[PDB]
Amino acid sequence: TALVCDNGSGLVKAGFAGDDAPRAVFPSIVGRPRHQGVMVGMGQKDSYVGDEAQSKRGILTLKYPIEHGIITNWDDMEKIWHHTFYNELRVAPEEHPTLLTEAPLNPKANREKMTQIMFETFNVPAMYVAIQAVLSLYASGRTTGIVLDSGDGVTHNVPIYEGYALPHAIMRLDLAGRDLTDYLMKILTERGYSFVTTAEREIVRDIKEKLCYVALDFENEMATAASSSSLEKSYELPDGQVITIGNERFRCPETLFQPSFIGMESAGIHETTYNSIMKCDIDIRKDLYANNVMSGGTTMYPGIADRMQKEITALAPSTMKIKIIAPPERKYSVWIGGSILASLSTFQQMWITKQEYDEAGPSIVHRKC
Amino acid sequence: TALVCDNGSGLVKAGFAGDDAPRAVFPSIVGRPRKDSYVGDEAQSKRGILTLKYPIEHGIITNWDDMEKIWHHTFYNELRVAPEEHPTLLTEAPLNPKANREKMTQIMFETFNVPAMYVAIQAVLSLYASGRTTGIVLDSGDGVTHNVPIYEGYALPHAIMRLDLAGRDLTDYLMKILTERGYSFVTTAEREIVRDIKEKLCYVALDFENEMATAASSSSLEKSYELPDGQVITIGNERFRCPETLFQPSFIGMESAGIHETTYNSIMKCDIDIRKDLYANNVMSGGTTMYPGIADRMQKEITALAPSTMKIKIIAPPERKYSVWIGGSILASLSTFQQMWITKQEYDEAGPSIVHR
Amino acid sequence: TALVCDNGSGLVKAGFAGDDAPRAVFPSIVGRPRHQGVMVGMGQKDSYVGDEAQSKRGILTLKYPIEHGIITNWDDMEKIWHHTFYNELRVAPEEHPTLLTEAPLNPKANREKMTQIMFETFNVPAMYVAIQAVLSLYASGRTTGIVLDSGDGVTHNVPIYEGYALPHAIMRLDLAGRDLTDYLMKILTERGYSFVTTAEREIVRDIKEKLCYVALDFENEMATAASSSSLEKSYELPDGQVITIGNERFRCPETLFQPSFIGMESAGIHETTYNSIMKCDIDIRKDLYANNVMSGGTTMYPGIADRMQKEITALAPSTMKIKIIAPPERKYSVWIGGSILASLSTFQQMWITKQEYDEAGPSIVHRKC
Amino acid sequence: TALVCDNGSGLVKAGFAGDDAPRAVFPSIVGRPRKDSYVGDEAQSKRGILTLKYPIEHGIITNWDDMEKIWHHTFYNELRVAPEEHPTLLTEAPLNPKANREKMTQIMFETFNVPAMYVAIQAVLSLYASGRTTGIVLDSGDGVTHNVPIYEGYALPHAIMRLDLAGRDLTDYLMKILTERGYSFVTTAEREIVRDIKEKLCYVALDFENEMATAASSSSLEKSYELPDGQVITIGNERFRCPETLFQPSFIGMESAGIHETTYNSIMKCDIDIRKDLYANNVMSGGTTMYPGIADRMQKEITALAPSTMKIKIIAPPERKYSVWIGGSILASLSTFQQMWITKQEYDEAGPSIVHR
Ligand SMILES: Nc1ncnc2c1ncn2[C@@H]1O[C@H](COP(=O)(O)OP(=O)(O)O)[C@@H](O)[C@H]1O
Ligand SMILES: Nc1ncnc2c1ncn2[C@@H]1O[C@H](COP(=O)(O)OP(=O)(O)O)[C@@H](O)[C@H]1O
Ligand SMILES: Nc1ncnc2c1ncn2[C@@H]1O[C@H](COP(=O)(O)OP(=O)(O)O)[C@@H](O)[C@H]1O
Ligand SMILES: Nc1ncnc2c1ncn2[C@@H]1O[C@H](COP(=O)(O)OP(=O)(O)O)[C@@H](O)[C@H]1O
Ligand SMILES: [Mg+2]
Ligand SMILES: [Mg+2]
Ligand SMILES: [Mg+2]
Ligand SMILES: [Mg+2]
Repeated sequence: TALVCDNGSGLVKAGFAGDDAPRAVFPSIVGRPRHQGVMVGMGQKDSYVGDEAQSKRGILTLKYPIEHGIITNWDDMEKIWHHTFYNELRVAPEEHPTLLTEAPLNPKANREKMTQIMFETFNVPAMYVAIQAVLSLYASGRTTGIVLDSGDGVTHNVPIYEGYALPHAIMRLDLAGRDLTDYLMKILTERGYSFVTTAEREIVRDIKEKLCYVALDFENEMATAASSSSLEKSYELPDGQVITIGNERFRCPETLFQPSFIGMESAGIHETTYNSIMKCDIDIRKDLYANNVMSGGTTMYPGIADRMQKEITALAPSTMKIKIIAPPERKYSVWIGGSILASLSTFQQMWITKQEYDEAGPSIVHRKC
Repeated sequence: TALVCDNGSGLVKAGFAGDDAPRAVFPSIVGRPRKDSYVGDEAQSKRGILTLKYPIEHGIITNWDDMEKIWHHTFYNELRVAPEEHPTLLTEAPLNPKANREKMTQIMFETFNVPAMYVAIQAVLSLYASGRTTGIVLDSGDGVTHNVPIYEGYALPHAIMRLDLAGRDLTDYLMKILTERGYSFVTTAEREIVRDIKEKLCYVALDFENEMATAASSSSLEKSYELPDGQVITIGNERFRCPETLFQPSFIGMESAGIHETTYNSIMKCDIDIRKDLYANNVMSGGTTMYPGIADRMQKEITALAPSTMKIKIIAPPERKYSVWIGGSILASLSTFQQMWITKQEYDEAGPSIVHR
Repeated sequence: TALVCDNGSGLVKAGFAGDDAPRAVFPSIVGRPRHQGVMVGMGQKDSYVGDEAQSKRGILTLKYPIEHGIITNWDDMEKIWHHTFYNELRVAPEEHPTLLTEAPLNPKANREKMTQIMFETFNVPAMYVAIQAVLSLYASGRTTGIVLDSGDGVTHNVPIYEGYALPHAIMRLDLAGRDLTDYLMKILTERGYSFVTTAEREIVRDIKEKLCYVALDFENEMATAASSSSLEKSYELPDGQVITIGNERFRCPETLFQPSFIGMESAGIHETTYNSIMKCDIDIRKDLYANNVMSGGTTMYPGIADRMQKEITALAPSTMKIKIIAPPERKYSVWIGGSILASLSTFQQMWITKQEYDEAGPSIVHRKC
Repeated sequence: TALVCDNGSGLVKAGFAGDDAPRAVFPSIVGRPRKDSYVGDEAQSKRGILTLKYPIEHGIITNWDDMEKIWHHTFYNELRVAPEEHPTLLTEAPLNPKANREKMTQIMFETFNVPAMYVAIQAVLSLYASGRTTGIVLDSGDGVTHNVPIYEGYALPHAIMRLDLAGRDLTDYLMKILTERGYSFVTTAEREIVRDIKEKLCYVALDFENEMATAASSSSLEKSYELPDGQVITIGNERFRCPETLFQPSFIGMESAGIHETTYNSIMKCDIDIRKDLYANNVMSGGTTMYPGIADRMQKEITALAPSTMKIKIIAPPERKYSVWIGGSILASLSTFQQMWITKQEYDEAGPSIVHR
């Protein structure tokens, strides 16, 4: 079969084409010890990749090799791919073609270097690089719609009509889940809790998933929060301490709709989606309005579907119908579409073979993909 | 085999790798006239004409001329063992200067010419003896009381505590509270009796206020001890008040916090992700922690400090007095450690800097 | 003397009739603070207009009041007109009339609202609105020709023969310098440079004017860039960082000749020029061929005149001779023509007096101007 | 005249506007018995019978019962002035919650009944002292360290950094490295002696590596300090190791980067059109930035991280220990500021929300 690896900014999802769920889902971090070793002959590792780092994170400096959807550390990225191909999938990469994903509007050297590593280090026989937003449309089983893919470093919109993509209407916002974690780390010190280290960033990310939510009306909710203590929630720290947050629950996800909280000048995701639709042709805006697909993990906040529907409804004309498609499996929608695409007879002639790479070099990926 | 020696503040242990107990342990003291030099139990006698000083006091050497005398005594006179024929494993102290370890490597490689050398932290060896990997070691000896937290074999030097209350000050404090009973123990010949009476009839009470009331209302807690000259004395509340100084250092006028507060402070200075594993592994070391009920007392004290959800376990092995030497004997016998010995050739090629491992 | 004002989409040019150069030229932006003031007193204002907004653009949200030759915000436009009359020209509009310009095929409310403001807010004694393309012919001293005024929001062609304008052959293209700046903004992301805020858009605009140029043959130039790095130029940002672009230099201006780069169905400027000539009478097509008066800021790219000459020649019969008239001062040809027109004794009857407006309302801009 | 307050993490400075130095400077410590409470140096004198806890230890009040005692101790005892006649100007740390600044207005107008007041940011007042409106302020103090970028009077709260390493942590590290030489600095009385050693003998080396080699090979860097008991102690390389924790926070087990990289990171998080002006205006303030050579060291470190074409200028006025108070003293006396006092009449007609005016 063919591997379908979705190397995101926050998580790595590997598996085999033709399945329905990823086989390996682990954080994309590499940790190194920051203290000195004292015990004798313990076999203490100098680098931890994946779930090993998350279990020993109290004595490590966790670092993401991918930031904002761009691979900045290439020595660390080869370690993560080695962990995926050997310690997680337990396969020989020389026998399976690999399908990779990449966010739109990325540097041309980010995609070229992936081709060089896959073809010269792991010696795969074929490969292909796909766009994450296109793959999210395969999972939903539709050919017309606009995909809002919010992950850990990139929030991009891609409008597709009858299988045709419009590159001029593609947006890309660099506000995503990691920026929400950092913002929540800052608004927590107002209550007294100080989270600083990279290890404690993972703790705050845990608080964000369990408690944070999106309010339908931000102004009304803020008045309710201060009026009574009916919104406070208690979270227990790993060391037994109990912290309480009352209004930081809905202020952190509000950065998506009000990017001025983190000092950004760009508009919210609700306005960015409307802008992308208006850039398309007038005769295709009606179908794009009713087909709003959301993928990625950052689109999993409770109430984000109801909030997004209400905001776009005000901007759009009253005659038009607005529908937001939020499947419960939208976290793994990019991978599922990759498995569907890689399991198609027509796609079998679109792989980049080793022979083509041996004549045109790593620059063939732009012409083919 | 190898030679395992413990550089204790008051007692120096010696032996071979493989034994279940040190062969020769002596209260190492140096003596100089005020017959050229005296060291060990011999220097205890005729001490009036000798200069008795503590070399290792506060767990740091501070005197290299006296230190070489102790090592000379513990090999030629205590074991009848030639140092140049067998490797020697020494024990360092937590938070020790690199130059302090630097000189220790040079001294035996030149004066004694030992074939192989290795030095280990005393708190680490106490953790090795229990066979554990993660835990905070309360090493209470004769001069110092350390709190060394270790996680996955990675010590945290910024969270290592240090206290100056130990067994030596407990014995001296016992004298200051035994004079009001009519007994006079100024003379050093009677110091050993006070130390002996401390190791026999001293226990730590769970509730200090309740124990004080019991010892006064009724004579049930009173016990009798016979002095060597033939006189029998009875000690009342002194049985538990003297060990209470560890938890209440203000008894001897000190300002520092007790061992229960010192342990909690060291835990809170560690990373939040490793505090849970340190709560469940509280290892004991040294002979100052052989007071009955000390393990039960500190479990209650730390519990009131730690969060209610956290689980507290106090590990107090019955051989905690010799834990450091036992851990050294176990470590020197493992095949993994066999390749970590610092050979003489490595020292010659590089210098004293090899020991920085 | 009578004031002449050239209200452009990106630049404002003002001066007096009779002079040869505009008195004061400044960007047409109105920036407002987005951060929080913390210092006591200070010269902090509510809105900065013109150069004072370009100098403080780091902490302001720049907003162009005119887009695509249409005034969107009618309150920020009054600020710019007030800035021009009182702060830049330092004259009282009460004492002399003003000459205004407008793009062809514009909304009828654009002319009416401009007339109402001048006669009431500033109470000018008279006013007149002149077509920019007509004025550009005055500066060249010609009565027959076809103009290619390419500004910042609108590109248009107006054929004139012996002082007679042909309304049916008048063209208008909504592709201009601002769209080229946005296109260059997107294609700089392929090298890793991310410009997002409105302040950083001005930085990109400076790169376009200093580095971008027009290639004689697009296919030949593309191969040269890949063959060797003999077309790379470095640019120093205000931060001090050095950026390098070698292939984007001749691709951004190519959007004018190939509008499909930004996803548009319209033809290129060379094809639009040919279409305008064809719709005119056959007898006068010979004169228009050799009188291609090129003007506007966007037409200042090096080699654009040669490229237009080669393109039109291929479409035109070999017998006809194609001549491109590109004066070195074409950046202000619209203003210079207005200076010449307002200095004519025959033009004094064409002014719209205040008495006429009071008895006819703001609609008088159509019956005479 | 109007009073000026400089509420700090470890030292408060009060006085009157128009002067050149604070009239009264005392520590911000309130201690309860372990005669209701003791504030300032009086609590430090009776430390043995009081629990010394700081309301501010990290810039934020977080204790509103102790500051009704510290403010009371300042006006009624330190300055000997009834607060109900002069308006007071209090300062607050950057990134302060809107509720914290709202609570000061509530306390002042009711508990103290001051005739109008004002709350200003500490970083802003440090810029007023140097007569600037554009720059980035490194306000290193006793409990926290901030990097506050200001451009033409408009702050950038999204780029304000915060480091919890300050002078208090440097004194503790100096205490630890002094034990390696055998000096026993344990009690809080000896901490004040250690504080005086740091303030008179510790400096910042231009480069750490070459100074280490020079110190280890010569005694020219050694300096002798005379203890209050007449003892003479000597410090060698420890002089430039205590302040080096500012640039290498890993010395005390902290993960964050030094003050040189924190400032550069703060600059790079601002708009690209304002970074050139922030590079040339680096204003230092606070007590901890008084080390000899910190300004020269900071310029060298930021220069490497910045592009070559840029120009870096560190602006350290000689009296930067009281820059925050001096800025408040200058600001209150100006006739322009006389119109922006938060008059008590406003606080009566409306709520305490007018503190955001
Ligand atoms: N239930 C949830 N609520 C809020 N955020 C979530 C939730 N689940 C995941 N996330 C966020 O999604 C991010 C990664 O999700 P995902 O899109 O699956 O990976 P990637 O971003 O690598 O594509 C994480 O950083 C996490 O903060
Ligand atoms: N059973 C005991 N009860 C109380 N104290 C003891 C007991 N045994 C030894 N001690 C004291 O503990 C002190 C510390 O000795 P030890 O724990 O062997 O290590 P070190 O000599 O290195 O400090 C000795 O000075 C001794 O007086
Ligand atoms: N030398 C140049 N090269 C390329 N483009 C330029 C040059 N000079 C100006 N431009 C662009 O031309 C645009 C139009 O300017 P201009 O026609 O002078 O006034 P307006 O903006 O009113 O049309 C400007 O937005 C500017 O970006
Ligand atoms: N000359 C000096 N050298 C080094 N540190 C100093 C010096 N003077 C004062 N300090 C430190 O500054 C700290 C207090 O600084 P300051 O900013 O005035 O008050 P606070 O930080 O408490 O608001 C003290 O803890 C002291 O250690
Ligand atoms: Mg994704
Ligand atoms: Mg010991
Ligand atoms: Mg124009
Ligand atoms: Mg301060």
